[PDB]
Amino acid sequence: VIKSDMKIKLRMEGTVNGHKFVIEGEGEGKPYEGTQTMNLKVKEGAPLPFAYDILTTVFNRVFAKYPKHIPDYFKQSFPEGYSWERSMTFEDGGICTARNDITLEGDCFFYEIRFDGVNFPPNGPVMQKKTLKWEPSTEKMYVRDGVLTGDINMALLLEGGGHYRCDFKTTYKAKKGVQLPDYHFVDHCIEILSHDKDYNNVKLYEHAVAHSGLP
Amino acid sequence: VIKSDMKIKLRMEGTVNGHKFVIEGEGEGKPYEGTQTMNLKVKEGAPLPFAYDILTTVFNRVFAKYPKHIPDYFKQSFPEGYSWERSMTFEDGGICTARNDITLEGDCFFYEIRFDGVNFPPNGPVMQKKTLKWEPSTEKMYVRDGVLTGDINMALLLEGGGHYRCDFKTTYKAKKGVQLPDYHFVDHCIEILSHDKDYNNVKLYEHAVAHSGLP
Amino acid sequence: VIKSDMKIKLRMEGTVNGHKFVIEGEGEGKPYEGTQTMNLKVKEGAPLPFAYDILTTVFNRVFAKYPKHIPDYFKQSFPEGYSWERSMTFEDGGICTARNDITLEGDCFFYEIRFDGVNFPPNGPVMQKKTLKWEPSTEKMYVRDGVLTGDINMALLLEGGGHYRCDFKTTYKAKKGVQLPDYHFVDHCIEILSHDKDYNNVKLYEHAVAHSGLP
Amino acid sequence: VIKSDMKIKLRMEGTVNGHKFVIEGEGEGKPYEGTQTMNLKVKEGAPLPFAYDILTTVFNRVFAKYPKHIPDYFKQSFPEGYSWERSMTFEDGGICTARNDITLEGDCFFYEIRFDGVNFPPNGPVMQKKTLKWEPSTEKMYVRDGVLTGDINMALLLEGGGHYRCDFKTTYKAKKGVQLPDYHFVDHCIEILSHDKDYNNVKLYEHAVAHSGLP
Ligand SMILES: [Mg+2]
Ligand SMILES: [Mg+2]
Ligand SMILES: [Mg+2]
Ligand SMILES: [Mg+2]
Ligand SMILES: [Mg+2]
Ligand SMILES: [Mg+2]
Ligand SMILES: [Mg+2]
Ligand SMILES: [Mg+2]
Repeated sequence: VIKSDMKIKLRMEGTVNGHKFVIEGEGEGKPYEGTQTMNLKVKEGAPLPFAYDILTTVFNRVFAKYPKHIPDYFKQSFPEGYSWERSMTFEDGGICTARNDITLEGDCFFYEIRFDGVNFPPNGPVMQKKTLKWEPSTEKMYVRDGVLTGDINMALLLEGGGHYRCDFKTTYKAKKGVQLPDYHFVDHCIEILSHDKDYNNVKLYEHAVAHSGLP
Repeated sequence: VIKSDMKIKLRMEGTVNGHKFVIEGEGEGKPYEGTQTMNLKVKEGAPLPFAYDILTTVFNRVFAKYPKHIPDYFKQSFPEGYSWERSMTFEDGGICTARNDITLEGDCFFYEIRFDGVNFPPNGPVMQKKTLKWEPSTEKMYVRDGVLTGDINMALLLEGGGHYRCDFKTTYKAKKGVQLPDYHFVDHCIEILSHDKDYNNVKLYEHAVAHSGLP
Repeated sequence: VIKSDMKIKLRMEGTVNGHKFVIEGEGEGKPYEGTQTMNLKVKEGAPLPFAYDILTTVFNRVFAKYPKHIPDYFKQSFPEGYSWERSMTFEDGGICTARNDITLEGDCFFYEIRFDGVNFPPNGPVMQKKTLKWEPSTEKMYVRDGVLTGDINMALLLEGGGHYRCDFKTTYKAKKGVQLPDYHFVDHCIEILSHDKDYNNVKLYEHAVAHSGLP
Repeated sequence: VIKSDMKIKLRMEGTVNGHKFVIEGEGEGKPYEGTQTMNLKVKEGAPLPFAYDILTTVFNRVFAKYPKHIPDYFKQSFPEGYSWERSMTFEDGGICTARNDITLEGDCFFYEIRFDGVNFPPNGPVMQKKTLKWEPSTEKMYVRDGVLTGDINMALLLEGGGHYRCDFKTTYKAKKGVQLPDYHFVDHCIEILSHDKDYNNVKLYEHAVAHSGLP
């Protein structure tokens, strides 16, 4: 079902500040190593007039290395799979909502994604494309109403220094009964490995590892 | 351009808790009296599995009575028109994003609307359809970055008593240069006048009046 | 008990950005007209290194004109009286907490107030004393857990234009059983009538009127 | 200056839900190991009518193990020292503000602490003393306006299961010039080791370690 090497295909449809776009992706990862890489292409709405980094964490917690002592909500959910929904609340009032419905056929995951962003200041770092990268982060995972919730204090590093803060809340919903984990953490690191001038073509990497804190 | 009687046509496409839907509407209003009525029909995704009230304030501040001493951002923007974007932050973590692009042809306004909702608790009043109505409200309007922003403390009255709080932030963007108003308020009252069992058919009314506070 | 003319005495002890202070006040108001005036004097910590306006709304909803159709939580609570607690959440991360225990002896109200402010940016309008006034506002009043809660979208007008947003949540607790009101509003307007150079001496006025919205 | 073994003395004055109290503490820690233990005694306001856990993280990032590659803001600030201010924003609307002014004499740290809590629901876990412990956490540390800010997604584990979420923002201010760190993390774990029936006497432990994320 979930093998050492898996492929990924995705389509994202979205609107940010009223600008409509479609992004398609293909990639590969190692679910048990917690690593993955994706090649993304803008199919409609090029050139994007906003910072590409707001999209990157929307482009699957299957790709997270879970130790034996923490139930793995995500890997347990397949073959049936799971979906997630997310809000991204930025410190200057920008708010994004996103969702991913993740299905599995053979060795390929398919992602149906929707992304919407509103209320970004026109002179802020998102609409002025002044972001460099997301910093690494630690997601706090806990069960609430029988499903799994993840909260994250995120930060974008900005051109010229300084950070731009965003708070993530993701709800994750398994499509079958699975053993629920106790409170735990997932450390993440996401990076754009390469892109062309207007980010019409982007190569993206993530590494993620689950853990129980200090210790 | 904006006459004493105007017609309204709209299409809303949206997703709430992963449930996809399309709603079309036709209505009429009196821009200078600040009143309007709309007939809405669910075209795809019936029956809606969530509280219809979360949608109602997305179904145009042209329909607000502005006194002579407050510049009317909305009426001034036509014929070119305006668009708005909104976030709706509910007290139990549910978040909606919405947008409306408002165009005018002859005596008919046309609304292109997108609505997305995420992170609603499955036993909350929205997914359990336990809301009765929005209470009246007062929107705080102020200019920020050369465009108009409206903040609102909203509340849904619940079955069995009690309120469910939501905070609105709307940004309004004119498609041409207009005279900007000083800080002011818009009082609103929105009501569902009638509906059928699953809200496949709904008649909706709003009254709105701008003012400068106490006095 | 609560007469057409009432006197007010107060002492505020507080800390903002680590700066300790004491302010004493004496004033008078007309509870049934919804108006009041106060003379305030800094007794310790002069000169205050922050914008005086953050304090003003802490210096009693007895002074609000309630119409016959809305139960008056505040006037009903006396002679025993009531206390309130408030949070003030500013858009740049500054947060204040405040409380007032309001007692009545004869024709004089006595206020025991505590005020604490934290996390104000050193180059923000509060620590740079760049605020001009609070705009008028409308408080949303509703019952939650058998006591009364008030939420307010507030805004300070800034030197050189622009607004600085703050969100108030106040809980009001009667010291005896009183008839609880349905959802309603209180319009407010607060103004500094005069002050000396470092605001060691300030004369302050408020007008407040309760109402049920549109209508 | 900061030695392998240091002593700690503190006094906290505070008010929660209008209840006034004083807590004094004495303890010891190992700054370079990131560990510390404290004995706390209620001196005024016993028995506390609220969950003791809301106080525990207010009872000094000197006690955090910093690796060689991350500048240590806290240890660098002495002998002059530093102060911090914090807001604690709970998911049910409860808000606390706190501050600590940390001075050093010989081998003993002295803490002057103020704590204020407001707007806790009377049937919530704080006023009903239904909390068991804080979960471990990871603080996100970043420089903003030349001083250090820490944000934390915190959670209290509740009696009968479930979590109660709180968001911390702490600002840390050195009393002299120090080398500023790049974005980093501090993992924490705080535990009550023992207490008597009404928590008049409490023994508290914390372990904290700084790091740069994944890796
Ligand atoms: Mg936008
Ligand atoms: Mg969020
Ligand atoms: Mg939902
Ligand atoms: Mg909002
Ligand atoms: Mg401060
Ligand atoms: Mg607040
Ligand atoms: Mg309280
Ligand atoms: Mg906070």
